[PDB]
Amino acid sequence: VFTHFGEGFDYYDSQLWEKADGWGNGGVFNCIWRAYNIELKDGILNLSITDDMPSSSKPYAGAEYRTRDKFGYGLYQVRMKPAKNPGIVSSFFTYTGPVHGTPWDEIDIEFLGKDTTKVQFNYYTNSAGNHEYIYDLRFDASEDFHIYAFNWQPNYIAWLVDGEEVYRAYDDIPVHPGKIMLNIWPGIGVDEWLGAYDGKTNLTASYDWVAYDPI
Ligand SMILES: [Ca+2]
Repeated sequence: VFTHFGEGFDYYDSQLWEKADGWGNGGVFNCIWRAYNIELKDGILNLSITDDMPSSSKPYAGAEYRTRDKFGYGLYQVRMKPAKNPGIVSSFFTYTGPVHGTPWDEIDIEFLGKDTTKVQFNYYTNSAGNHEYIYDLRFDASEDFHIYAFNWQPNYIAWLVDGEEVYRAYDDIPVHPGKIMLNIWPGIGVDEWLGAYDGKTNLTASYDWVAYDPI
């Protein structure tokens, strides 16, 4: 049963959100997620990359903040300001995966820190990705908060920036409802895509609010 969802990041409510803590995604993600790199202050969600704890398997600690609940077709909106640095990604995306008994379906707004005048849109449907599209913003997303969105329908996904649609994709669209997830992370083995990360300290992607409306 999907219903309006609104989140202002005023307070952490463990029934609604989950601070990812003590696992990483592996592969190209060169960090473990730490609940301590999530901060809610003055109504802004701050997700940071820092140096990880001494006994971590990775050099860096990221943050990922994720809804308890899952969401279906409709309009997903974020008001956010990604981080700028080579070799990192600041994200708003939906995700479900084999662990939850479904195919890996996911829809992505990724800000490649190497160049925050661009956004990357992408989606995975039954694990099949390779739908990358880089949209030129003609502003620097790292300097101010802006509103990014996708409207996910059975037959397409539309992405939008500051209220206007800028890209639509038709091919093999995701099916299974997913959690909303926000993250920031440094990459490894992907110098071509992200640039090399340079260990620059205390990068923060900030998020003013998120909304979902079943339409
Ligand atoms: Ca807010």
